[PDB]
Amino acid sequence: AWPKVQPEVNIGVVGHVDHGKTTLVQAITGIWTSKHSEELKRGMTIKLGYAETNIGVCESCKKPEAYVTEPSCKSCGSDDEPKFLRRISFIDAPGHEVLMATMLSGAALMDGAILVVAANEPFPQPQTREHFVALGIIGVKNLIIVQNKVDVVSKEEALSQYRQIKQFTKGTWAENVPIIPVSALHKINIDSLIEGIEEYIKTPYRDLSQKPVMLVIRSFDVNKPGTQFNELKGGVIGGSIIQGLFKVDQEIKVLPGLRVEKQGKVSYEPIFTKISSIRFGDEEFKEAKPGGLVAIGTYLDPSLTKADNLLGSIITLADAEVPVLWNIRIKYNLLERVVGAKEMLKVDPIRAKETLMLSVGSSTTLGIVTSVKKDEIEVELRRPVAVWSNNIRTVISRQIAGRWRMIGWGLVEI
Ligand SMILES: Nc1nc2c(ncn2[C@@H]2O[C@H](COP(=O)(O)OP(=O)(O)NP(=O)(O)O)[C@@H](O)[C@H]2O)c(=O)[nH]1
Ligand SMILES: Nc1nc2c(ncn2[C@@H]2O[C@H](COP(=O)(O)OP(=O)(O)NP(=O)(O)O)[C@@H](O)[C@H]2O)c(=O)[nH]1
Ligand SMILES: [Mg+2]
Repeated sequence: AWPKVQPEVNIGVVGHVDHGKTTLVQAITGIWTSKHSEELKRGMTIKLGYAETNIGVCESCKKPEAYVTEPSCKSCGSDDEPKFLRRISFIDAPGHEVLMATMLSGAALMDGAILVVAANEPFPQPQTREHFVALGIIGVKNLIIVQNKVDVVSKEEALSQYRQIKQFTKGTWAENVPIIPVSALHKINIDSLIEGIEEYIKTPYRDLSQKPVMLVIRSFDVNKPGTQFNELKGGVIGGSIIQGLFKVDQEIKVLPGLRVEKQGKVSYEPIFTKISSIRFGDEEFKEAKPGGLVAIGTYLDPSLTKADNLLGSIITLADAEVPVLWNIRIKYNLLERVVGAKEMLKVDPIRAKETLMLSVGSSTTLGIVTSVKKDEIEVELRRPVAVWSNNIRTVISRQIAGRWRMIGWGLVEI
């Protein structure tokens, strides 16, 4: 048997709209990540999707077919049990250009990524470029490029695109990144991809001793109709632990918290609660470490967690000292061009009074630029952000021709 453990690594799945990210996650894990009505009706990813799988290897078999996602080797001709390697998880991002901020939110949770490039579309499409640049900015450098949809192009065309992909990464941080051709739809060459994930997206070192911090990307009311009273539960908060660890019965707080009035002014009240349970996927645990998307059960009224109400928050231990800032100072750099537009325009300098979008951790917030200098801006936010360490990465977006466009990045200075 294989053990039941939490996932130990998060692999992002990024790329231009409809290039096959969600189908690829399904090919690997058997799970369709889209859970929302609107996603099903439109046939697109809107919210971050999530799926897990065990990975193992049949030691008697040849690679790549030796790599399996279930405890059997019968497919590669062996009656032996495969050796368990690890449990992995996927953060499935939307490709739509209007949803870049959601991709950025998910990128804060990634330990590595797969950039899916469709073989039957011109290269490089706008969000192929934009997601690639975002990975580079955020530092998600453990990348595999997957050439998807090879089932609907000639061998010659796939080879031509392969060479353009290699030329694209030439002279960049991604120069040595592998390209693995697959058909997500027909589940072709997925075993090579699993092998590639093992080789190129190793589980990173974790720091379990720093103060526990979880970035929140989901929150839920888990109470379903037809449930008996003693099975009702408090609100559940989902996210990824980026450092430290959490345990059942720990006193925690959600930051910034709830928007309230205090002394005639808007304020955020930290939400104090206790961990009632911990789950990854369909499995309960007594503690949670980095890796995977954890569901933290609390004693909160479910009306407070319902419908991703807490998306963008962080969770820490109750006694942790964490800056919650309405005004932030950013040491910034700008990209030279707007990479996500169909025509890559030059990026204009930041000016005072601009409204910018700031991605910090899993949060997305609009703010007004109150000061501009050569390398520093100050921004007054519409909602405060929890800043759990010095020099946290932020990504800066500007509204250009009706779309929010990534234009730069920086470090939040505290
Ligand atoms: N021929 C072919 N079609 C594929 C392949 N993979 C996905 N598709 C098709 O491409 C379409 C989009 O797939 P989907 O997985 O939803 O793409 P996505 O990149 O997740 N889209 P989004 O950016 O909105 O999340 C679907 O019709 C799907 O069946 C493939 O390998 N071959
Ligand atoms: N900590 C904790 N997490 C829970 C509990 N029940 C469900 N969850 C988690 O909360 C999230 C939402 O689960 P749920 O509302 O049941 O929806 P679902 O089962 O994922 N999908 P669907 O409702 O379509 O079947 C999941 O991550 C699930 O694992 C619980 O008692 N404790
Ligand atoms: Mg998708």
